[PDB]
Amino acid sequence: MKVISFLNPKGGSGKTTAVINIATALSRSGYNIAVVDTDPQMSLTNWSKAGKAAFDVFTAASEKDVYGIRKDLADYDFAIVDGAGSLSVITSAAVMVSDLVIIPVTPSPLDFSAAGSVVTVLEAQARKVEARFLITRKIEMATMLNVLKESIKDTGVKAFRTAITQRQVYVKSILDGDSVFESSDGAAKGEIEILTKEIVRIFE
Amino acid sequence: MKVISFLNPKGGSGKTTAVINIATALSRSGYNIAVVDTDPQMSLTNWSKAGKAAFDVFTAASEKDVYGIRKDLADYDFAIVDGAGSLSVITSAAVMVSDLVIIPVTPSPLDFSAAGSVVTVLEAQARKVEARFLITRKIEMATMLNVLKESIKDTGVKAFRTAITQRQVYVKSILDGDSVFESSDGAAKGEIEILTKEIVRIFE
Ligand SMILES: Nc1ncnc2c1ncn2[C@@H]1O[C@H](COP(=O)(O)OP(=O)(O)CP(=O)(O)O)[C@@H](O)[C@H]1O
Ligand SMILES: Nc1ncnc2c1ncn2[C@@H]1O[C@H](COP(=O)(O)OP(=O)(O)CP(=O)(O)O)[C@@H](O)[C@H]1O
Repeated sequence: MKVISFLNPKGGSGKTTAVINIATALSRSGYNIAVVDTDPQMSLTNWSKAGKAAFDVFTAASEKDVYGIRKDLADYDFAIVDGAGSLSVITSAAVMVSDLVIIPVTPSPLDFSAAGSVVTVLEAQARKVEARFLITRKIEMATMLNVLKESIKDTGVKAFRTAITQRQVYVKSILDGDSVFESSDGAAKGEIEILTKEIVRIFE
Repeated sequence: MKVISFLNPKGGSGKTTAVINIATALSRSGYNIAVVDTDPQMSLTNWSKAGKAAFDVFTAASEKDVYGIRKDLADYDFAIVDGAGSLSVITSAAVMVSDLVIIPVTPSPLDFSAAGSVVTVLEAQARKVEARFLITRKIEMATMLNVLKESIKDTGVKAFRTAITQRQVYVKSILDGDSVFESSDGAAKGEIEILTKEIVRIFE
């Protein structure tokens, strides 16, 4: 029972949009996924209300839940946790039971200076728990992506080769009540799949 | 001493990017602005470290500050407050001393379902304190903007005629250490100015 947690307090990063599409992909590979929504506004949970999501959704009300992900969601292969926006007993909650931690970040000057808090929480664990960086909403602004890329290594943690581009299908898809794998955009699906491939590799 | 507060817990909305460019505009009209940074990571405060911002920056450490905006920043015409990401004693803090409240929102399916919490806090005030909605990062996805527009009125509060478009100059400009009024993009500046005109009108 491996646990993947997408953490990063700075909102408008990509956690939920990432969690949906990525787990959706993991489901399409035979894995019995179980996404846990912790956001106080159950954003992902609402989106799941529309149509039957490829994965099973669980709404955790308090830290007392994020901690049982091990004993409760034991029947599932993966247990993806959609972090909230506030570093309370939730960010440290995930890291404590998770087996892998993804930090979604945007190519912004200060939208990344909020991830560092997470990287520090991981330290407290080392048993050590795996962790990588996820470049989301990647816009093609050369000069800054480099700024992001650089400041990412100074954290010690590495980031997946692939980065989710800031495409339209990601916003529209969620609006409807489904992922991008429910569209005709091969590009969007592409990266998601190659990224999901990397995620599974991490467990080798 | 009129106070304008940009509130909205859901991050990645536009508060800081809005506060910079808008106050920057207010400064370019003779107004003695004073922006208050409350974000725990002082994002706007950092950006201000680069070059001399058109306005004066103040870093408030705790709720004990947001409350003195009246007695402290009395010499200034306007006192713009850049809200944080967590609805604690900060969101209710602003509304309690502010004279006008701007709620930045993005054309996302659930990135707006976080503003409502704010609208409820205003109720508690009614003396009543003015409030409007700000459409930021406006992307041209017809179908959803309408979804946003509609769900905005059901809140009772109206939104400025003008909406900040999701332009590149806004991200790059901040990266450098200045607003858009420090570029050659007439479009970006445009809306900001017309929006700033509306903001001042609210005080008639
Ligand atoms: N890959 C992508 N391409 C384009 N837009 C994206 C995107 N990922 C996220 N967005 C947009 O960014 C905004 C916030 O994204 P998202 O909901 O993923 O953030 P979070 O802040 O991760 C959510 P939550 O707090 O519920 O976990 C929305 O307006 C969404 O449409
Ligand atoms: N008008 C606009 N056009 C294009 N990108 C914008 C934008 N307004 C904001 N952004 C982008 O959105 C992200 C978050 O914006 P911003 O920092 O304004 O959010 P906040 O969440 O308002 C910040 P803070 O929490 O510090 O108050 C950044 O990656 C930024 O470049």
